[PDB]
Formats: sequence, structure tokens, C-alpha cells
Amino acid sequence: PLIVPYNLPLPGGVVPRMLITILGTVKPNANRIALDFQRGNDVAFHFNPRFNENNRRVIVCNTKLDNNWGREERQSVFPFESGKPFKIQVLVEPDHFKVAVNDAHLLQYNHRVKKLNEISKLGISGDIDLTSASYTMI
Ligand SMILES: OC[C@H]1O[C@@H](S[C@@H]2O[C@H](CO)[C@H](O)[C@H](O)[C@@H]2O)[C@@H](O)[C@@H](O)[C@H]1O
Ligand SMILES: [Cl-]
Repeated sequence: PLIVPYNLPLPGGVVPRMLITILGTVKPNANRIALDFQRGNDVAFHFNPRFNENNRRVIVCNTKLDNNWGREERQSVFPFESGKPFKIQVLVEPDHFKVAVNDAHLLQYNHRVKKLNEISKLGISGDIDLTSASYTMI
């Protein structure tokens, strides 16, 4: 029962073969969830399930540099369900973050921020009960 928003330090940043696992349950009538992999004030990878954008469910991914959001990448596969437990796994690979939800591949997001070893925090926020957040080298 972690408190959201939750900050998970990523010591020495991320690197290929690092697997980040987030376990929680979506609140009833959820509106949003966000993962923010941060390089200081920059957001290297924002992963943002939206449960009601014009009565559609969509995941928005983006990067924030010098306080400016870039060009969004959108995924209409939407594996989250209000009220239900989920597992998000983010595997860092050489060219992208690779995301699986509930053991099914979801999307990849190419690295825009190049200094992976400076992406040293993960913020987890939004309409969830957060059970755990951790990493391991695989
Ligand atoms: O791009 C991800 C980013 O989206 C914004 S909402 C976004 O704001 C821009 C201007 O900054 C446009 O107005 C666009 O139509 C849309 O409203 C926000 O949700 C942020 O947390 C992040 O998800
Ligand atoms: Cl960079």
C-alpha cells in the first residue's frame, strides 16, 4: 500500500537489461495513470493511460525537454480495466523502453533522451492503489 505519487530512485539511471516492475490495482472510475521516467526536470519517458479521452481509452507516451512536451506517440491497445489488478513491466533495451502489461507485450518507445544513466527517478501517479515498485537486472 505505497503512497501515490510514489518516487522510485533508479541509482545510476537505467541501462539495457534493467527490468522495472509496477504492481497495483486501478481504482473504480479511474481517469488516468502516469509513469514518469525522469532525467532531472526532464521526462525521458512518460507513459500515460487515459481512461476517458473523448469517451475513448488510450495510452499516451511522450518526452518533456526543458519543460516542453514533444510529439506524442499513441497506442489504442488498452489493457487496463477500472477496478482490476495489473502488472506493468518496463524492460530497458538498447533502442527503446519495452512495455508489457499482465505478461502481454504492449508497446515500445524509442529513446529520445540518450543519457540513459541520468534517468535516475521513476514517478508513479494517478488513480491506482500501488502495491509495489521495484527493479532487477536480467
Ligand atoms: O503529451 C503528454 C502530456 O499531455 C498533456 S495534455 C496536452 O497538452 C498539450 C499542450 O501542452 C496540448 O494542449 C494537447 O492538446 C493536450 O492538452 C498533459 O496531460 C501532460 O500531463 C502529458 O500527458
Ligand atoms: Cl540526452
